[PDB]
Amino acid sequence: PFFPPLYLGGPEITTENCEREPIHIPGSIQPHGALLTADGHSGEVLQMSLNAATFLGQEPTVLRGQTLAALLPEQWPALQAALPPGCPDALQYRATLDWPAAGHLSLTVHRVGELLILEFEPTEPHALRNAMFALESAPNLRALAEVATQTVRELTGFDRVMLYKFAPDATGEVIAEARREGLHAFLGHRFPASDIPAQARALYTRHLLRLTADTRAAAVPLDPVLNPQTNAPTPLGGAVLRATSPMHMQYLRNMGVGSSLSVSVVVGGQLWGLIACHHQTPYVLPPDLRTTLEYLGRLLSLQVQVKEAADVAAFRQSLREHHARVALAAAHSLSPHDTLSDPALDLLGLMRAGGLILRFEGRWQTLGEVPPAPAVDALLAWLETQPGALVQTDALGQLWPAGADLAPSAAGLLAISVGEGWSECLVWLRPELRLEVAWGGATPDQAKDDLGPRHSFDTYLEEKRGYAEPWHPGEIEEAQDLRDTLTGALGERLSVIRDLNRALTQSNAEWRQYGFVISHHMQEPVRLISQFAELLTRQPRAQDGSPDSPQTERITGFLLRETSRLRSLTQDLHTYTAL
Amino acid sequence: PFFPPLYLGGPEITTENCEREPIHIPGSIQPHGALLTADGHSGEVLQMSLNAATFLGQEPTVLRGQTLAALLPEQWPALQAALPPGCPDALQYRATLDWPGHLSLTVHRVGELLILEFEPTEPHALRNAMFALESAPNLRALAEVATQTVRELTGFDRVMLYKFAPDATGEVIAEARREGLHAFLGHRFPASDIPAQARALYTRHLLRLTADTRAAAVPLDPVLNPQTNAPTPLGGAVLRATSPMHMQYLRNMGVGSSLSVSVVVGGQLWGLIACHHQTPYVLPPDLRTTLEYLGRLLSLQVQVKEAADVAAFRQSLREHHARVALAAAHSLSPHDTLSDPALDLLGLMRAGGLILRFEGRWQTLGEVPPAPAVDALLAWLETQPGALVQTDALGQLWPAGADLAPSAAGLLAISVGEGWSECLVWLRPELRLEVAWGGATPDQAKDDLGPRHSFDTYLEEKRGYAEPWHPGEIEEAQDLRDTLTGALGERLSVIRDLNRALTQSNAEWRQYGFVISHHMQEPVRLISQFAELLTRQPRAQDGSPDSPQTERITGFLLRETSRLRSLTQDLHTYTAL
Ligand SMILES: C=CC1=C(C)/C(=C/C2=[NH+]C(=C\c3[nH]c(/C=C4\NC(=O)[C@@H](C)\C4=C/C)c(C)c3CCC(=O)O)/C(CCC(=O)O)=C2C)NC1=O
Ligand SMILES: C=CC1=C(C)/C(=C/C2=[NH+]C(=C\c3[nH]c(/C=C4\NC(=O)[C@@H](C)\C4=C/C)c(C)c3CCC(=O)O)/C(CCC(=O)O)=C2C)NC1=O
Repeated sequence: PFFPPLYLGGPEITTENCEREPIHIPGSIQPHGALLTADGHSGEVLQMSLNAATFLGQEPTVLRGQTLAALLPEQWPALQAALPPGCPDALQYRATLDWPAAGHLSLTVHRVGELLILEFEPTEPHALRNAMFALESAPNLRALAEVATQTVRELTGFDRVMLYKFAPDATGEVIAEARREGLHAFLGHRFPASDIPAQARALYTRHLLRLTADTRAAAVPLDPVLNPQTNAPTPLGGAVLRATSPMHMQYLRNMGVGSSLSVSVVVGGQLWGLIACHHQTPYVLPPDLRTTLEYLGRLLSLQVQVKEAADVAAFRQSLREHHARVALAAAHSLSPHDTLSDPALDLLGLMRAGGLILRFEGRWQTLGEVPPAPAVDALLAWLETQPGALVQTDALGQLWPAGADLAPSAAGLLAISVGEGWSECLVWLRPELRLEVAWGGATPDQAKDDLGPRHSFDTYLEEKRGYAEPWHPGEIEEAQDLRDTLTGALGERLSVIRDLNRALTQSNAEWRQYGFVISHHMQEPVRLISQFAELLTRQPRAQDGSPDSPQTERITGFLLRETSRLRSLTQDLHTYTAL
Repeated sequence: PFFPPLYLGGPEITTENCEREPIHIPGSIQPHGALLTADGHSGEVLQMSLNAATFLGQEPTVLRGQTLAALLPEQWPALQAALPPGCPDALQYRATLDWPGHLSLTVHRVGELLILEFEPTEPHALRNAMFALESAPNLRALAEVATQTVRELTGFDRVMLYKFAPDATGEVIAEARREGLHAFLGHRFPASDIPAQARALYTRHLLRLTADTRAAAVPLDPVLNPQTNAPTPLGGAVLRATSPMHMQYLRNMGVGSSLSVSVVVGGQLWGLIACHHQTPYVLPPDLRTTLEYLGRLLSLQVQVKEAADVAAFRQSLREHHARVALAAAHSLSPHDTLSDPALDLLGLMRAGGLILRFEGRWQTLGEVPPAPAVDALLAWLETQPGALVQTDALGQLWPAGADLAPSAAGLLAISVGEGWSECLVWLRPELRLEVAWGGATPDQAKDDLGPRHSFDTYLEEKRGYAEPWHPGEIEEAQDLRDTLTGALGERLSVIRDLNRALTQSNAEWRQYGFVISHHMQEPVRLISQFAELLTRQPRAQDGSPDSPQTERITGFLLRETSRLRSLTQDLHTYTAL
């Protein structure tokens, strides 16, 4: 949430509270035109710029309290047709006028809710068509970048044109350039995340072009300053004459620039880069030449998509035979440890790494160049806390500070999680390499020291330690193809272990059956002998001749049935053991 | 492989051999310009059109055997700079000339040859059009804004945005026309009308036209290339003469002038912007350029609006997604979580019948076909190679299950894992379908030798068709698939541990089964060896039996009574364990 503006009452903006700044509501314009705000229905003038009286050529008492029907006889009914109520504020309408005083004026109109903004500017071969075909025929991405910068400098006649590109970590890098002879080179120089605040990145995805005609210019405000309808500051998001933030104005003065111009490159609802332009002297570009730039904004935004997709397709043509066998093996494998650790597939050459870690079942077997054993278990605990399905890093020292000492063995890391929860995984490791980064001006740590912008824009060398070979984007697309084959083959790996679990229940069915029957079928004969031991006590106690005394061998003939009981038992005990 | 052309010696083209036709090598041009071919290095003229003598204004003996340095004083060194040797043939160069009226020149390089084309030449429309498309709400709405804008600039009779299905049949999705004319809107068209080599060409080159349908083709002399002794390729030629097949097709339709612009999304042909005019009509080259911007601007804006339609549809089914994904990730029993009518896994996909197959038992829910036919269907899915099967008509793909139409017409299938071991199937019932075909149906396209006469509304009754799947539903389904295959990792982690516990129980059976069996053999021998004592002493007068010692004999079987006492205790414990 941003702070209120200066005219209403707000704090002075420094380096601490830059993220919260009213950029889109300056309440002022740059002095090479005039501004009028009007009702969406009536057409009555509500606000004016102070210089509008001179720029049009009427008294300011006349213009205030006047319908647009008076000013624009032809334009007014055609303007209402183009911009109906309840439309996106990004939609613009442009028309040329014949004003007798000024000569020729170019008019721009857009609708912010229940208000109509108006902007006025002075106005007057096959270049674009030849440029279009030049981009759609460029071989690679670096080559496309070169063709853009050259072409833009030709049309515009600027001092310096450069294609600026954002990293996924929101830090800039100049990737192409074309300059006037006898000047500095800004090529390669990386730049902080602090220079471009986050709300500006939010704006530049919506509106696509802005400029500054003069850096040492004074802002011309509006009267009345606040909107009559809402009693709030008037929004100037889609305004071309939106006055630049006083912060950024100071930044270009120290650089030595008079005129700025940028065009936002947008890929799939995201800010991919900028086409930034500098001029040493104050300079104004005609509106009919700004239009030509806006086509090159949209043409590039399409052509970036194609060339980046052709680079990854070309890289994944070299590693074709090396892919085919790896994918064929890790799909029919039931033993993951004794197929993927085999140095006939060389699963360190596919990803061009030093150390590979394979984790399946519950034993981390090793291959290549790996760190000491206790530190590996410290690393695998850190991956289980990580939420995704793939972990990609070039510097491990920043993400995990405990493993900053493991730099010589493992600096870069690529990780896959087959399944979910990091139970089974694969890890690639790249060794440490010497790294020197050329920062334009100052490093990101030195950006928060000064109260305003930095003075120096020279080449600065920083020694970075804990950095490996950065991963090619083709390798990560390769890796995710491997992941989904190992998770796909998991379906056949469960289909077997269920069948082995079914066979063990059959063996447990035998143990409980034989363990119960034989135990209780033993209890009767052993009681039968012990109850015949009762007979062996009944006879010789009396010591006299019993009526069983003759048939004592028939009594023995009765325990002969009992001897044959244990005889049949001991035979059955050996058979059930054998199974 | 295409047949050789007519001038060299080839067969007459009919409906049978349309797929094999030399389209890109006609050896002729349309007669509203002139053509010159030249060496890539020397600049000597090698071939000419027959009408080039009149169109430029020199004798044809003069022009043949002349350098380009003579003709173009300014252009020649700037032309060589723009097109270096070994460049894509798609790259073009254009320049305006002052010929004593005005000529517009177009040049491109096919290998070791330089093609040249000549054509007669002379506010904020485009800029306002650009912002109109980038502000359209939906895809249908964007289509409307394109057609209107194109008709305004060009002044054509009929403009229509044409769109291909993934099965390569056309459908007109937007239109704008002159008042008092037929409406072609909605009408579907066959795969036969646009051959496959033309679809291969239109991905490379993006614009072509026909200025007159009843025009005679003006050929080249010499007809064959001097360098290679082969026909001269005219792929990237604007004045490439139209195929005699397609020329007949527009005559029966009642069209004089054709123009189309190829829409290209991600290296694929998405659609066309087709234009018709009843009268012969020529468009100036400076107005063709304006169309070519609208070709590229649309190709970007199609991508955005289609992605916003799927994002909007998958906002309604947000709470209905969240619970389903949360349950089918922690589930260990798939059958007794997903068949539960508290998640309603027939409402997510708006279907009649759901089949769940896990372990090896197909439980049913909703409206399902008879039981033996289900096993016939699951055998057909196992032969299918992919990870998702998507169909609206099952009758065409699987002819054996054409009788199962009332229960199952449409099908969506997922394979959790691989090999169709475990799956999910959705089924939609049969619905009445009437399709409006423009002219004739695809079966009636192969009957006639040439093009069809009728272009009127034709009604065909189609049976075996359900509600066609919304593309947002298929993106929803593939999100479910990867959660069920993802949760499979935890489902194996458990069944191994249960397999470890059953080996412990098998270790007990083999231990107790061996020991007790052999430790029983001794006591039973001890009783049988005491039966030996019972044979030795059947009378008291023997050396062993004394009346006091008979209770010590009983004292010896007291050791045997304590044997079975210790046994019966051990028999109850090993039963419990
Ligand atoms: C050599 C390379 C190079 C870089 C790295 C670069 C960055 C850059 N900043 C931009 C915008 C803004 N930056 C800040 C704030 C700060 N600027 C800082 O550096 C510190 C002092 C700071 C705050 C702590 C603000 C308020 C704005 C919005 C201004 C507005 O539109 O009202 C723009 C777009 C403007 C344009 O087109 O030139 C770019 C491209 N300009 C270059 O040409
Ligand atoms: C009302 C809707 C509508 C439809 C459905 C339609 C189709 C269509 N056919 C096209 C192309 C070709 N067709 C054929 C051949 C055949 N044509 C048939 O119908 C049968 C007889 C046949 C072979 C068996 C050939 C050789 C070509 C390549 C021409 C060349 O480049 O030389 C084009 C692009 C041309 C253009 O801009 O008009 C389209 C868009 N034209 C429409 O406006």
